[PDB]
Amino acid sequence: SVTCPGGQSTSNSQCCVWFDVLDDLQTNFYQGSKCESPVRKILRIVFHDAIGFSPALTAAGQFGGGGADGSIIAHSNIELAFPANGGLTDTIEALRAVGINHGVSFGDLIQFATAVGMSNCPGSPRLEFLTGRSNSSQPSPPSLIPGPGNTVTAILDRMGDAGFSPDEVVDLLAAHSLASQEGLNSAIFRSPLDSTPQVFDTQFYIETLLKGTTQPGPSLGFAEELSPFPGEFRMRSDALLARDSRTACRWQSMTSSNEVMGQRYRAAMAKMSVLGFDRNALTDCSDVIPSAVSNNAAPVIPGGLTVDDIEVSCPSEPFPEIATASGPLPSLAPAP
Ligand code: HEM
Ligand SMILES: *[C@@H]1O[C@H](CO)[C@@H](O[C@@H]2O[C@H](CO)[C@@H](O)[C@H](O)[C@H]2NC(C)=O)[C@H](O)[C@H]1NC(C)=O
Ligand SMILES: *[C@H]1O[C@H](CO)[C@@H](O)[C@H](O)[C@@H]1O
Ligand SMILES: [Ca+2]
Ligand SMILES: [Ca+2]
Repeated sequence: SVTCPGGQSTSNSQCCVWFDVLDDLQTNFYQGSKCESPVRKILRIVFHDAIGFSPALTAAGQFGGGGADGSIIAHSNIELAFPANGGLTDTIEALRAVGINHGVSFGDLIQFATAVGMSNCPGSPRLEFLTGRSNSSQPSPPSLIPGPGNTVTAILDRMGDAGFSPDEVVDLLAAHSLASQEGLNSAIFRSPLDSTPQVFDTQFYIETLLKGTTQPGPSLGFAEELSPFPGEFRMRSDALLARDSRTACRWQSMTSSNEVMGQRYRAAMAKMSVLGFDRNALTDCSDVIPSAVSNNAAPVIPGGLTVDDIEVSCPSEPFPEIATASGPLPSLAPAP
């Protein structure tokens, strides 16, 4: 309906500012619309911004956090001291400058950059993008971000408080399809969590279910578990969630369908994106977000492993027919 200055057509004039943010992010933050470390850092940031939201604290007479309020940027001094917020400052500062330059709220910007960054990763769904979150925030309370050494009970309890069911926890973890670690084991920097850290696919769910056989680094880092092949890192929380009776069937159901995984992730991310906000008070600028290039690769069990190497953990459902590959085991290069 509306036409922005750049002859960009859109639903609402509140979207027009986001085209400039798109161009800037794609050129600079994303270094030419790539799916590399900046997107992965932004996914940590979107989660860690949003999850600073705790109805249980509010019920206990305390500030529980404002959710997707950009507090991780506005109050980065406080929040980047939290255990789970390491390795983010450089990204946060990039975001800070974009937000100030274009005059958009920090919480909107994080959500936007997430949608934009996902759009650079093959196979991603089109994440919703809503604009209008206040730029005002208070610091997140501490201790609201699930950590990789937490038990499943702890993770589900925390995520549940924030508002997510166990299924949605699993669904949100599709982001570990585009993932590495840098801070858990310094010896294998950017060791990916799945064999395709630049493709938004089901490989993460498949590979976390493989028998842990491999120590990818010379020693173990924090919350590290054996992985199924060289170069791949496995964090304890993912290992446990793949196998826990409360999450294992959803986890297994992710494995064979990129398209169901993407829908579920999109939905969960939409929910996370408005923790602390009324989505009905925001403006839908989802049309600013382009579609990602499609991923034509099929789910696979890598490296000559078979379903026998999958620790099938959903006791009521057969493991999906997933193609195998030739051996030998791969060695994952560091995520770019
Ligand atoms: C459910 C609990 C979760 C836990 C315990 C967890 C834990 C972690 C840890 C410890 C890392 C490694 C960070 C580093 O050392 O560099 C990681 C990476 C990552 N996480 Fe999660 N995470 C969880 C959920 C999520 C969610 C919901 C998202 C976003 C929707 C997310 C997105 C990412 C991404 C994209 C990376 C890769 C970062 C990189 O490659 O630099 N995680 N996560
Ligand atoms: C969002 O609020 C933050 C403050 O929490 C504003 O950030 C400050 O912006 C001033 C003016 O540009 C900079 O000098 C400070 O460095 C910024 N502080 C921090 C902590 O980032 C930001 O300008 C506000 N954004 C909008 C659109 O109003
Ligand atoms: C196998 O090879 C990859 C590099 O090609 C490494 O990243 C991995 O740690 C293992 O050496
Ligand atoms: Ca926040
Ligand atoms: Ca992947």
